[PDB]
Order: sequence, then C-alpha cells, then structure tokens
Amino acid sequence: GDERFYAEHLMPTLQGLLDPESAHRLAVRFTSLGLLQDSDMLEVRVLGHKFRNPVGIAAGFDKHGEAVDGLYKMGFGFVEIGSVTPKPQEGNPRPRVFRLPEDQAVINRYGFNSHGLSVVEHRLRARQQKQAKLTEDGLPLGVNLGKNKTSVDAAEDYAEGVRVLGPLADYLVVNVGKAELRRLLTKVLQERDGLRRVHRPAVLVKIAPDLTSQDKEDIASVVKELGIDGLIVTNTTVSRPAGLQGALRSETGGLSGKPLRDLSTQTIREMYALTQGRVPIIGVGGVSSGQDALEKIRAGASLVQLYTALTFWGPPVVGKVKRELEALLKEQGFGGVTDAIGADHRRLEA
Ligand SMILES: Cc1cc2nc3c(=O)[nH]c(=O)nc-3n(C[C@H](O)[C@H](O)[C@H](O)COP(=O)(O)O)c2cc1C
Ligand SMILES: Cc1ccc(-c2ccc(-c3nc4ccc(F)cc4c(C(=O)O)c3C)cc2)c(Cl)n1
Ligand SMILES: O=C(O)c1cc(=O)[nH]c(=O)[nH]1
Repeated sequence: GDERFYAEHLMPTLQGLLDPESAHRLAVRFTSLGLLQDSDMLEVRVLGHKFRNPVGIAAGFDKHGEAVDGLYKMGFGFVEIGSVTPKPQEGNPRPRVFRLPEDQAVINRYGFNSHGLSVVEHRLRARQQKQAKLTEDGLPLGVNLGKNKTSVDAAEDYAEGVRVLGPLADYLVVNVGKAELRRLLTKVLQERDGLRRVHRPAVLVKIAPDLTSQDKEDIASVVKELGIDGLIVTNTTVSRPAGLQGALRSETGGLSGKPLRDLSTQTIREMYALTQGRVPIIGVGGVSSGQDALEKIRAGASLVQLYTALTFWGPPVVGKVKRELEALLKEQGFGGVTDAIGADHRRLEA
C-alpha cells in the first residue's frame, strides 16, 4: 500500500540526504530494530529445506549478521548474511559505494569489510533458538563465507567459516584453474560433512557473470563431480552494459541492479543447461518485480534473491515481488513456483 510513497518520496529523499554507504549503515541499524500471509503456491522445497516463499535478501546487505530478524519481518523467505571473513578486516578505502540513479543501479567495491567470524558467531548464537523456530517454519538462514585479503591459504579460510558458522546455518556459500577449484571445494565439503548436526547445511557456489564459456563448463563439471548442493547466479558484474546513463558509471567495482538483469538471466539459463537441471540455482541480479523473478525461475532458478531494488523501492519491494510473482504464476496456469522452474528450456526443446 506504501509503494508510491517510498518510490517517489522517501527513498529519493534518503538518497539525496546520505552517501550510499551511510544510507546502507542506517538501513541495517533501522532494520535491526524491527518495526512492522505467503500463499502455498510460493513454497519451494530445495537444498534440503522448506522455503515459505522464494524471495531472499542477497548477501552484502547484512554483512555482519546484525539485522536477520528484521529482514524476516520485512517478508523475505530466506536471509543470506555475509560475506564474513575469518579475521575482522576493514575492506577497501572510501568512497567505495556509488549510486547510478538513472540506471536503477549501484557500483560497489567494499572489499569484504567484515566484523569477522567470532563477532558474527556470537550474534547468531544469541538468537539460535529463534532461528531454529524460523527455519522449521520455512524461513532458512544462509551464510556467505569470505576469505581475508592477506590469506595465502584460501581453502583454510573457507574451512574455518564452515567450522565456526556451519552449526548455525541452513546453507553456506563460497564465491568463485579447475583442479584448484576442486581442491578448495573438496576441503569445504569435507569440513561440512564433519559437522555433528542432524541438519548439516547445504553448500553452494556463487559465480559472477564475468566468466568465459570454458570457465562455466569447468564450474559445472566440478559442482556435479563433488556434489555441491547448489549455485547462486550471479554476483555483480565488472562489465558496463551499453547505455548506462549514471554519472558514476566509470567507477571501478561490481555493478548491480537493473543493468545486470539480462546478463544474470542468461547465465542462469547456461548453468541450468550445463548441469542438466541437476543443481538447484538461486537466481540473483536486477530482480525488482515479480516479472523479473518469474523470468529467472523460467530460466532455471528455484529461488531468487534481491538487494539493489531495496535501495530504490524500499521495504515494500518484498511484498511487491511476492504478490506479483504469485499473480503471474496464477495468470499463466502454473500450480506453483516449482512447476515454472526451467519452463524456458522446455519451450526451447519443443
Ligand atoms: C553494496 C553491495 C554489497 C554486496 N556485498 C556482497 C557480499 O559481501 N558477498 C556477496 O556474495 N555478494 C555481495 N553483493 C552482491 C549481491 O549479493 C548480489 O549478487 C548482486 O548485488 C546482484 O543482485 P541485485 O542486482 O539484486 O543487487 C553485494 C552487492 C552490493 C550492491
Ligand atoms: C522503513 C524503512 C525505510 C527505508 C529503509 C531503507 C533505507 C535505506 C536503504 C538503502 N540501502 C542501501 C544499501 C546499500 C547501498 F549501496 C545503498 C543503499 C541505499 C542508497 O543510498 O541508495 C539505501 C537508501 C534501504 C532500506 C528501511 Cl531498511 N526501512
Ligand atoms: O564486499 C564486496 O566488495 C563485494 C563482495 C561481493 O561478493 N560482491 C560484491 O559486489 N561486492
């Protein structure tokens, strides 16, 4: 009911008042304080868990696990925190976040600023009973694991994240030659298998859209060989699509938001084909409407995430994507999200 107020007045006012990193910090703190029903059609069972709805908040908004409960209150069907590095680290120098308002886009080069595993673990331990309730009610928690800039043993950094935060997570994410990738992911999976849980977390690989065809075939091959549980497609892009209008489009960093929509959907289609539909995909990049979510589901995604759209449309975007997706599924005769997954590949086969 508040869509137009946030879209035309509140969010533009906040963006005019604050630089984007300051607004980001305010948004996390405000969400952490809290303040204010999903159709059965939107339920997805995947990654060994129930998802009450398929619209998650992507990594990088709540990097340090400070606002999880508020994000569920906002309506997200799942929350991914991180990236979290083993030791605290500052990230890149400021300024490091740039708004492209004409393009409904952001460029960032945060550089994995992180409070570190211990601080984040302590925050999640404080709410671990609450999360157990939320997970069993269909609201899972994901943790994106990073590595420290100065680490010479990347696999050791990811393994430490599994040891510290694996007991608290429903899924874990590692952002990504082929033999090196195999060795690293083998270590992560062995550490995951070593946890003493009834519900050990799924392990996912998150990829950028900036990969060669050989890179994508190599990743698909290793993911299937090792039994990785899913893919997150995609991270931000270092590319700059034609026609960007924002004055800051030349800043170095990853571009997110509406300009990433096509590249991410194309990459979802390709990875779904290269894994023969065997590997669940979380589709990410430029989702700001139910139509965007449906396009990624038809391309092969089982779940979607959004981030940049929250910065332009505000909290109302979560209910908007969910109710629009539901309506589009009903309009087009799908029984639920699950029936639409990969529908675009069935069209092409026909
Ligand atoms: C400011 C900002 C910070 C981000 N930080 C992370 C991060 O720490 N780890 C990660 O895996 N992705 C990070 N991302 C990428 C998002 O998770 C997502 O993949 C990307 O922004 C595409 O989604 P969107 O177009 O809906 O924003 C970040 C994105 C933005 C815009
Ligand atoms: C009730 C209510 C109202 C508004 C917000 C709310 C306020 C600000 C933002 C916000 N997050 C960002 C995160 C990363 C980033 F790179 C930029 C931003 C920006 C931006 O400056 O472009 C904004 C505005 C999001 C939600 C919340 Cl969380 N709750
Ligand atoms: O912290 C960051 O710079 C960052 C990490 C990441 O995975 N993606 C992104 O866009 N930024």
